[PDB]
Amino acid sequence: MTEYKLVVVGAGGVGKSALTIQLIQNHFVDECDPTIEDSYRKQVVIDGETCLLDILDTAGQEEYSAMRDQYMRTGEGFLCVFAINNTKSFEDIHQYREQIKRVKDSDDVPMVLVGNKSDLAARTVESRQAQDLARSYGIPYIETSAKTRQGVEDAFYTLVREIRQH
Ligand SMILES: Nc1nc2c(ncn2[C@@H]2O[C@H](COP(=O)(O)OP(=O)(O)OP(=O)(O)O)[C@@H](O)[C@H]2O)c(=O)[nH]1
Ligand SMILES: *CC(=O)N(C)CCN(C)c1ccc([N+](=O)[O-])c2nonc12
Ligand SMILES: [Mg+2]
Ligand SMILES: [Mg+2]
Repeated sequence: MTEYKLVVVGAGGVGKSALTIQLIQNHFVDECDPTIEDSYRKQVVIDGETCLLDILDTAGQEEYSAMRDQYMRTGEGFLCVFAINNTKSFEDIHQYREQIKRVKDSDDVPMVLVGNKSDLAARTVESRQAQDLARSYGIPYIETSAKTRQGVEDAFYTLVREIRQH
């Protein structure tokens, strides 16, 4: 079957697991769990194509490492998540982008930028600037909430469309 190898990357606590679980299982998580690596697999339909998603939900570390590389290098497409009320997580996106490019040894890797927690008010990252970030990178930008599920299919399905198009 047509599989898409996705990887969910970004700083600790931005909602990587909540996004993924909301997509695998259609409910919201909210518990104290210092993720590590855990992969999900579900057969879904995207634009009339039956396919499998194989999703690696990474740990939010503050140290790079070979082990993380060992996990990441399997991926085809990367969902780069920050939280819109966490400015440091937004600044980190540059380091992930760089990290992903080096790990895949390529200049153009399928990638989408996600700004999660859209249900929360008093944002600290304006949409305009994140959109501008993605555009300066030449990639799509999607906003999302693991809580309300708004945008969550759009973010993951836009990444598969980036995988198909590279
Ligand atoms: N309100 C709201 N809370 C969210 C959202 N996404 C995640 N959270 C909460 O934010 C916290 C962190 O979510 P996680 O999914 O554990 O974050 P993570 O990126 O996997 O963190 P690490 O695994 O440690 O790297 C939890 O309390 C979640 O319930 C969201 O869209 N809205
Ligand atoms: C639920 C949980 O995270 N713990 C029991 C770990 C210990 N606590 C309470 C903890 C760890 C790390 C950080 N942090 O640096 O982000 C915490 N911030 O508030 N409590 C933290
Ligand atoms: Mg997690
Ligand atoms: Mg590209």
